[PDB]
Amino acid sequence: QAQTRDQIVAAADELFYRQGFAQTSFVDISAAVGISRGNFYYHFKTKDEILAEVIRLRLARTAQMLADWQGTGDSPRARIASFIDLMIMNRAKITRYGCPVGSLCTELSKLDHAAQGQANGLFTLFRDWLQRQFAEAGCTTEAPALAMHLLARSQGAATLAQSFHDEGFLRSEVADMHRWLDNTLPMT
Amino acid sequence: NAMVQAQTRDQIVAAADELFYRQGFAQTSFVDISAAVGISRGNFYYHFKTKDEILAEVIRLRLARTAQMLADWQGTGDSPRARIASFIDLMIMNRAKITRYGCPVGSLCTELSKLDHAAQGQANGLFTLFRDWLQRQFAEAGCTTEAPALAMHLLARSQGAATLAQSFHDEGFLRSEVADMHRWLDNTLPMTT
Repeated sequence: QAQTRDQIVAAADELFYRQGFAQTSFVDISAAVGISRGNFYYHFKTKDEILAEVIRLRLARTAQMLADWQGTGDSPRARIASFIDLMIMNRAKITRYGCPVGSLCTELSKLDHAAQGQANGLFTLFRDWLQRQFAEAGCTTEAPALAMHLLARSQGAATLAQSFHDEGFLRSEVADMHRWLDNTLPMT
Repeated sequence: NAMVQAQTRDQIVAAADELFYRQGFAQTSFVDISAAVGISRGNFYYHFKTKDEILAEVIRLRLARTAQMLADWQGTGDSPRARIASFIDLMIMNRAKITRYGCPVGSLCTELSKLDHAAQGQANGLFTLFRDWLQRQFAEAGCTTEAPALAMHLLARSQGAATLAQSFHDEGFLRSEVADMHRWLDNTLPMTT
């Protein structure tokens, strides 16, 4: 009953991504890890409380991940194709469950939830990072709008992808993404 | 009632159509809808008995309101270009509503998907009304071969704009995207006067 708070945040994260936030319950979450009514209520009291920590968690899964992209990638366009190809990477989960960030922010946005701002920082995250890549890659002056555009590109791809249950399209789209990203960058 | 219960149903379906979009499907309760029609717990259940029943007709009403909206984009249209334009500019016109509640079409679709709900493919027929239409406007414009491919990317472009504009609450980004789509189209459409 100490650091195992971090453990229930894990299960609620997966649950919120796979199930949606409003439709996941304590029973759901408490069953995942394995706890009773009192063993659970200890660490947690309200759903919104659990959601706070997952959004914290997610922001780590997202900047640290965005690290490994800066890592493996040894150039600008490299570190940014790491983003466009995460979609190819998680094509199965995206076509069934949608984008983790998008599906969360749009859900929180509809509900009119207090935390939409916190959730949207995962978008802000990716954004500021693609904004550095663009800077470093060739168009420092246009980086901001190219950030918002591509970010948007990917969400439209994941959106029709999930709804049409169409993994192919995700591929169609990521091709268009790459091609467009050609007529964009400079040679280095 | 007589032929009028026909329009008593509509009254619940009409009411629900608005809430579903403003609140979410899951979120919208029977009490939300009866309160909104202001009728006996009596009359309501005569017409409808589950949330699922109500959603089924709310989607048929949408599929109806939709294909009829796509009609005005053909009667007032005279050029496939003119008639694709209609599809980009709904975002500008509805920028406000889209900025707050999202694309009416994509928002329901991702909820039903995330909900693993049964009305999924049905809500998706809304997307197909957009797709197939854009397809024949692209063709009639002289992009026949590629018409099914451009319709979906154009469709995609709208959902990207709507998702980020909603998440960020930013009509400015919605505005920047639409204008960018209009340039997209023109630069993709082989011309003809």
